[PDB]
Amino acid sequence: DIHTTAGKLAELHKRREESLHPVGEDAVEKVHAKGKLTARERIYALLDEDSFVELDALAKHRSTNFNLGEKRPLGDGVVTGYGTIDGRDVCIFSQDATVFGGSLGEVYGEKIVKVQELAIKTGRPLIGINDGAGARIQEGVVSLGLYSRIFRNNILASGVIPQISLIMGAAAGGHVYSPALTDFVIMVDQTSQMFITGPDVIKTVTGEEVTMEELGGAHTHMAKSGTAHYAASGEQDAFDYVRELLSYLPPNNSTDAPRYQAAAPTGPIEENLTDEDLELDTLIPDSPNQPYDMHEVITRLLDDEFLEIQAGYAQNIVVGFGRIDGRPVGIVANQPTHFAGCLDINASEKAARFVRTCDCFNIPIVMLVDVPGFLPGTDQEYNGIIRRGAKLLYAYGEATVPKITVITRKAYGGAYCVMGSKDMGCDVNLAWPTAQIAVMGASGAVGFVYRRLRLQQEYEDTLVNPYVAAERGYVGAVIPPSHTRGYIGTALRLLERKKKHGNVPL
Amino acid sequence: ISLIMGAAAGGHVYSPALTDFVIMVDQTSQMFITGPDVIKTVTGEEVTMEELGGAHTHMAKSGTAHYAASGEQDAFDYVRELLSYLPPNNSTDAPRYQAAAPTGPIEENLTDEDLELDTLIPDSPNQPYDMHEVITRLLDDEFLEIQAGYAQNIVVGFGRIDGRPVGIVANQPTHFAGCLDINASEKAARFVRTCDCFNIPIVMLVDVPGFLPGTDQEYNGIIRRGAKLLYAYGEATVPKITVITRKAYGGAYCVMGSKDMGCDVNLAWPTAQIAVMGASGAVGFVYRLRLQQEYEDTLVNPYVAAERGYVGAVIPPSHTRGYIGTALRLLERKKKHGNVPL
Amino acid sequence: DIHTTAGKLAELHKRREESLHPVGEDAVEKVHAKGKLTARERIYALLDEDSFVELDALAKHRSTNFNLGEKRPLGDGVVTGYGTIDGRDVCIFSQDATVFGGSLGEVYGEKIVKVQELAIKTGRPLIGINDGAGARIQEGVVSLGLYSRIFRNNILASGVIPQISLIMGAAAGGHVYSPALTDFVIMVDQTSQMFITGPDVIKTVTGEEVTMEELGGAHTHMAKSGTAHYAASGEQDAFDYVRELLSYLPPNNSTDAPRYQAAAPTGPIEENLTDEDLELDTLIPDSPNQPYDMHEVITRLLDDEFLEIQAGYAQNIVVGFGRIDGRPVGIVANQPTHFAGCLDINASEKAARFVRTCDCFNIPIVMLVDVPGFLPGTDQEYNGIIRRGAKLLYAYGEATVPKITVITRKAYGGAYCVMGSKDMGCDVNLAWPTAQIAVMGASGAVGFVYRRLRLQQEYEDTLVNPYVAAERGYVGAVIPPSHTRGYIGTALRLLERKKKHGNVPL
Repeated sequence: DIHTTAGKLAELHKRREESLHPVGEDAVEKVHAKGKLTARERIYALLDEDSFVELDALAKHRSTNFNLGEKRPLGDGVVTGYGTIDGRDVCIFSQDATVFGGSLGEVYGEKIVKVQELAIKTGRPLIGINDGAGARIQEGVVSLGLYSRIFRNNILASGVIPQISLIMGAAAGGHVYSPALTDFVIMVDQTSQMFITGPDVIKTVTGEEVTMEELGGAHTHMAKSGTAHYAASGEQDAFDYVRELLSYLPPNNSTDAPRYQAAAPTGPIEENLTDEDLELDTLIPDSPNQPYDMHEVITRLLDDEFLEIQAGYAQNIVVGFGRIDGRPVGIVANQPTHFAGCLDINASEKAARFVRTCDCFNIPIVMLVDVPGFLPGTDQEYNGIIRRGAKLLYAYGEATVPKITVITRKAYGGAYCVMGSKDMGCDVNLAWPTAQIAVMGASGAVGFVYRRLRLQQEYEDTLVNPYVAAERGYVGAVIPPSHTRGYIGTALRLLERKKKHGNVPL
Repeated sequence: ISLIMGAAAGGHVYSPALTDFVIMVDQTSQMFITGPDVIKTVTGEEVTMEELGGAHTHMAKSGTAHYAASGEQDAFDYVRELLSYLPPNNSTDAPRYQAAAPTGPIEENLTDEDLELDTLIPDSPNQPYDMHEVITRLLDDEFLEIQAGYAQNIVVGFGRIDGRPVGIVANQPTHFAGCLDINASEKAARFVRTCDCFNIPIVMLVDVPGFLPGTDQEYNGIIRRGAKLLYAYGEATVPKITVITRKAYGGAYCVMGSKDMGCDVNLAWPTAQIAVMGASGAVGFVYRLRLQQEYEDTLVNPYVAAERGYVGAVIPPSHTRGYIGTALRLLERKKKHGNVPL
Repeated sequence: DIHTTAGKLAELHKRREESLHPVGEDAVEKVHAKGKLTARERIYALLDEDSFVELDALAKHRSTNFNLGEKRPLGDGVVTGYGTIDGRDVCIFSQDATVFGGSLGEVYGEKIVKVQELAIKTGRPLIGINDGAGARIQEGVVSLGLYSRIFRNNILASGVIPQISLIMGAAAGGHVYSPALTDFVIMVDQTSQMFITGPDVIKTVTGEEVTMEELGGAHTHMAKSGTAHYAASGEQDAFDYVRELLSYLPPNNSTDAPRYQAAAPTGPIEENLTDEDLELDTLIPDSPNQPYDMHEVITRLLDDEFLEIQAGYAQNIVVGFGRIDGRPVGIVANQPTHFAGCLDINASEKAARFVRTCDCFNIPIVMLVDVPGFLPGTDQEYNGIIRRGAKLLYAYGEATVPKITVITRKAYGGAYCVMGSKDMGCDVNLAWPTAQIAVMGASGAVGFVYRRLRLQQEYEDTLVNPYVAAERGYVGAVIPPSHTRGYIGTALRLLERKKKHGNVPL
């Protein structure tokens, strides 16, 4: 009986039950038959058990354009609310591609806005789960106004609260820009795509024939475009990566990144070397041009795992999160097995946005350095190495988080400058006995300086070493490789309490 | 400001890149990290210094040079002209020349040049026109164009309106039909952030069908790099005035100074066509040359956006100069850092 | 041809023309037949000639509820934009009672929100011209949301930019709270009303029979409710008063009130006494308790006119604007011709809000004091004199603008404290030879002090004077009445470059 208190309560229970399958129970069965989670099940999976509080569950669109009034799904195509991840509050939306293809309309947009505003207001991370076709064309330009509002909120929140975008279906059209504006883009391999304009319009306009996967899949946005930070092997893998990612980060820019329990001092660094530490002493090959795996250094410095960022992009540089002595750090490391660890356009941009992200969110930058120069090439100049390589300078000079650099081997020319040089504002500078720090390698310098294999040999035995930079104070300590972990740990402890905006090259 | 006046080789070229404006001398100056000799030995590519790092390379290919001078004196001239628009620092008003007197209603103050705007837009929505024809008629005197030989589907530069320095961001129908692409987005993004750093109002003139469709655009980073223009604009706090002269479709509408991106005053000509997408593409989803004609005559216009308040006024084109000067006076006294896409 | 540029331009001219009479030419004729101006004619009348720039002229409502979609007037019932008043920029809205009775809907509320945000962002005054029945029932709760957004913007702008409300027809329902939140309410005598609930509902609910004019006319809100600041003698007079009012005020709280040319002096104060100044020497009656009108002092201090606020309310105190030596000042003056200048609840609230407005808008406060105490009476207690009288204390103790006080005659007890005492934070304190400053009058005091006509006289003659206060430094100068103008002029020049929020009693 609708006119009684009990009847009103029972009627709410009915609307709620309907909101869980807003376009029919069969639409949910069809999602599950693909092996996929629903918009809201994605949220339950990511969030802590029983932590989700839903907002605007019973929302409905208000358009009457083109018979849209005949179908008004509860929720209007997106699920929004708040909850916890490992006990810490977050805000979240998840788009429902079963409702108008996950196309954004006005009310759907308003729901995302409320949650963006809630995250900004509370100083808490914002997780967006993206899966939708674009703007609900029937609604008209109002859809574009909500895109604008969302983009503007991503910009306002940028570097203030962590913003993570999960791409879990095809994400087409205007709103792919919101992911681009967030800090981390996590795609799911084969099951997610991101593109402005689809293959149909591309074919009609350019004659190019391309699949959605080829056009905007996880592999394309990982390896080619430099846009995806992670290409998950499945949806659960993606949620696992995001939870790991959040565990390194503070809730906002005005809060310390969370630390685990530090270890007690056991005496001098000399006397606290593990077998794994001692392995570093013999890691660098005798031959000064022989490749070695930089991850071998990384894994030996970190307490446990390395959460790598853009692992399938720009393999000449390794970037990611780990902990040293319970403290979150951002690693930036040249990889000698790719272009001999030379920098290039792509490695520069990858590393630069990473450095700025760590800086926003109070994460110390540890550089591991073995850099012969910049990758030579005509396309490098044409494609903007000067303008784009400059972004890494910019990101590093700007950073005020603790900065610690270890030169393991080469550091030559302007690349030495870029990779955590003292005079770019690095706080503590370290070098291995194998460090070679010079304007130019002996090999190319002798042609200028004595204008052959003996002059070379002279210069490199005399000047391509750690000690010239050490006597300038550009390195504060030339150290046994095994002492690296203990040094960084003491330096991180020491450093633990260190314009409208600039004009970074774009 | 960086003047490149001979061959600049090596790591110090990064200094120019970090500066706001790079002025090169054509034929007579180059910039490169690594010379042709190292390139040849490492890649086998053969290239002259001019090809590798000349003004034309850094203008047209790399998006690095803001001006390519005809000679040394021409370089100096440009740098002085550029400085005339700018304050000494971010704490100071950009300098102004005397504003004019008011002389009554807008209609009674229309010059012959103003009225020329009324007939400028072609009847065919597909026929291009040079957007410099609009810019020139809005400005007091000259236009100092920035990166004129780069990403020519967008035009960016400095002028004065009623004695006030302004930064023009305008789509160019004459190249790519005015579509945004990666290079145009980056050119205009950095320009917008430069204007905002140095207290220069941003005036957008909008005729944008969309983004340049294509495979290479996706692969080379249109989403990540196109987003820089949103970020630049959304971050700006200087006066923002946008005039849609014609097309404004889809996400490119959002990008080109949309109200909800924080534009202060939004205007449109009677030829503005503000829609999610063009009639032809829309009818396929929404519902055929009859369907299309009705969609365009019903919805592809300034008025639906006018009714949402996304445009504040649909105006005779001739009235544009007057509205802008008035809005500029109205608006004249309006984190560690963010994490723009790089 | 609507497919041509020329045809598109012609169609715009056509839409514009229709917007000037959005519900037909006949409706305009009916307005004029009453002698009233339209919404937009009120704007053209107020603003400088040819200065108006209209916004959202062609807006239409987007509601389909209850056959609403059949009537979509251009402009949605409100005229909004910006222009100038005396060459300075203002923002403005003007409600159209011919369009849905001037009732607010979503789009109408949107247009008002746009000019509020524009005023706040530009740091320019906001003028609202109010004439209408309040929320469109047909649109539903969305109209109430827009009300809320408008009220909230009024609060946000409060004390930041001058907000003036012109009430120019019958304003009924929720929205009359917006004028209340603004700084000044100007009503038109006979021809404007405001009330929350109309006479019809009041009769059905309470049985009281009342006219709209009796309920909420300009005179009612002037004399009884304390809500109207000016009761204008017609629309044009209301416009004239607002222009004058704005001439005293800066554009926002960050800007000095605008000044006219200061005079130069002809030597000392004593040597620049006009005949008008000298009249002040003989103005105070010989008989201690004989009334004199305080306007006789005010008009002789001021350069030209006195713009009086709430002239017909709480006439025991006089407040308003004038200029001294080209400088805007806010006068707060006891009126000896009403209650002998005694403070009461209504006078306290009138002066308190005026003081806080002056302080928001950088206007020096000049007090002219002749106050025997507080109006005695049981209803003064029952209706809140302790709570409401305190507000004048709060306002004054909070003020940081230049404060100058002149005691012309009486200042007794707690009312002495209230009326700009030294120890309440007054900057410069002056008194006339006729000042009587004491805990209480001689006649009440003798009862206590000597616990008889001889004792009074001894007490009066010894203690009831300017000098005991002058010796404690409570008055800085006892001065000839004629010197007052010269003294306030020098003090204003000397003083010209002089919590979340508090908890004022409400």
